[PDB]
Amino acid sequence: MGPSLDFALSLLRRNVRQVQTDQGHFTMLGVRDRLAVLPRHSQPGKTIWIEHKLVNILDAVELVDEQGVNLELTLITLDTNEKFRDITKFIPENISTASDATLVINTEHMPSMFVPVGDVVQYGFLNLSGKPTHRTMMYNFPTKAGQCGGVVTSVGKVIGIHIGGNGRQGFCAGLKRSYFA
Ligand SMILES: */C(=C/C(=O)OCC)[C@H](C[C@@H]1CCNC1=O)NC(=O)[C@@H](C)Cc1ccccc1
Repeated sequence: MGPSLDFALSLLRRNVRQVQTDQGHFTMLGVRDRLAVLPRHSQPGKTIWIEHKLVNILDAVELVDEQGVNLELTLITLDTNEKFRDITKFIPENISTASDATLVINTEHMPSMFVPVGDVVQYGFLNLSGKPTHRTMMYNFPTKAGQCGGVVTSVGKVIGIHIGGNGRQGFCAGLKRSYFA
């Protein structure tokens, strides 16, 4: 098995979890220690279902920029026995484009699902169901419902979290490493 497949599968085994909130099914990325990230619209409450069990949420932080604009990312600290494998080093320091990215989804309905979203470009502002959102990126791929929280990955880098699409294009919240400091 080659290195790209092996990386995406190992992300799936150790960091990308199938979860459920009252809003439905999502892919969650565990980043390090007990810190994970979800799309803001998943609205995690005081507990969240993670694969086979209900896990309490100790804290949730919705990220905004310096103008107070939504970034569509909620950081949660979980009451789990496990520390996540620390993947912060694979997250770039600044919001980075990529060529030939894969979107990795892991939901009860869409388990270990690989989507060839292609090139990922800077996009910036996005009006996401009435909600202004910054620091987004775009891929020319017709992503669909159920894929939010999916992890945008390319060559050992973890660059985005899927948040929406207009039927011909898909959009992610960009990741940067300082979010998980
Ligand atoms: C992912 C979330 C989802 O499916 O929730 C229930 C519908 C979707 C992904 C897009 C759907 C169509 N194509 C896509 O790739 N994202 C959303 O539905 C966004 C619009 C969720 C949302 C809702 C309210 C405020 C901000 C974002």
